[PDB]
This record gives sequence, C-alpha cells and structure tokens, in this order.
Amino acid sequence: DLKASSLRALKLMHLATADTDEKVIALCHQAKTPVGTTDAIYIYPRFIPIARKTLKEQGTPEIRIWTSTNFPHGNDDIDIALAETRAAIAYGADGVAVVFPYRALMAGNEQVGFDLVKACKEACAAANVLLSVIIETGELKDEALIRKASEISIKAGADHIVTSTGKVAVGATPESARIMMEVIRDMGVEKTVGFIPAGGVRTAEDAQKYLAIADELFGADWADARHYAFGASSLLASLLKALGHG
Repeated sequence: DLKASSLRALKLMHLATADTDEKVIALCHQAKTPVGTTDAIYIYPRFIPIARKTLKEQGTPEIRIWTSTNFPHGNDDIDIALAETRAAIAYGADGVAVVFPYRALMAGNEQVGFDLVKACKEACAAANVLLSVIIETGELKDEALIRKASEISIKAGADHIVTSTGKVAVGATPESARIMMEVIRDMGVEKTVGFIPAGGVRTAEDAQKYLAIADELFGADWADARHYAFGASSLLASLLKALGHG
C-alpha cells in the first residue's frame, strides 16, 4: 500500500522549496525524479520565467508552474489581489493560488471572499490559468468556518480548494482535509473542484492518509492531477525513500 501511495503522491506533488534563481533552477531539477516527474512546482511569481526556461531545457515542459497571490496574508483588498493575479498570469503561471480573505470572513464578511475569489477567477479563466483558493484552515480553526470558506470559494469559481499557506504554524490536518472534501462532496462539485492539503505534509505516511480520505469519499479514480495535489517540499525525499530511491 505505502509504495503505491507514495508514487501516486509524487506524481501529484506541487513541489516547493523547503529564494533565488539558483534555488529555483535546483527545484526544477528535483521535480524530474528517477521514478517520474511531479505534476508541478510552486514558486513566487518573479521566478516563473526562469523556471519555465529550466523545465523546457531539461526536457520536462509538461511540469506545470503554480504561484500564489494575496499571499500569505489573505487581506481583503480585491484591487491588490486582482493586480497580483494579473501579474502572475503575465509572468506565465499555469495556476494561481489566491489566499481567501479569512480574517474578513471571521469578522462576519462573507461577501468580500466571494467577490475576491470571483474577480481572480475571472482573470485566470480569461488566460486559461487555473485558480485555487487557500482558506488557511489553521487560522479559521472551527469546522463551521472551514466549511463556509470552502463553500464560498466554490460558489465564486475556485478550481481547487487548499488548506494552508505554509506560512502560519498549523497547516493541513486529516480532519480539516476531510471537512473540505466533505464540502466538495456535499455540493456535488467533485468533477470541477479539486483538493490540495498543504503546509506541514512531511512524510509518506502523511500523504497516504490524505489520499485514503479522497479515495473513501470519491472513489479511488477521483484523485487525478486535475483534482488533487500535494503542496509540499521535503515530502519528496520521504516519498522517494519509500520507493527505494535515496
């Protein structure tokens, strides 16, 4: 079970560094692993052009490039999140992860998170770029708030919902992952919305647990690269070790 889960998780990784052009070049090389490529890399927007050229030159132009906007703070200024999203698109992103305005939701504002996600989804869809939304489960903390942010993000057009930025102490848990996937299931949007646990997903055993929740709720074929990803860095070494590499 663990070897199989590990190859599966490797192929679904959005590989991040655990910030310079040299380190991003090294990240691109690391994404071309002995057992296959990760799905993507995840980097700050300014590094997209050099990463694209590196991926092309090593013969893996299929590896996608994700970046983040409104990040990591999840502020509630839509004009700033939209300008950063348009810049990320112009740098060449294949996907943008925008941080949801979670503190505004906690204060009672449901509308601003709908409007901010919808504005960024509009820009991304016009450029054929995917939009994921990071809700910051470790700050929202309560199940009802995690459900509400997931719901609002989906209604506003999120292509994926993501637990965490990796910039606050608490990232994904099995419990917050199950709550967010339950929202996808209950809203019936599993064909159009994926899920990404991120922040603190360190081991092969952690990745197997997240994939086991997806397989239970959606059936084992659901968690393809359009519908699932892992936001992780050092996880790659743990997956490779599980497979007998390094």
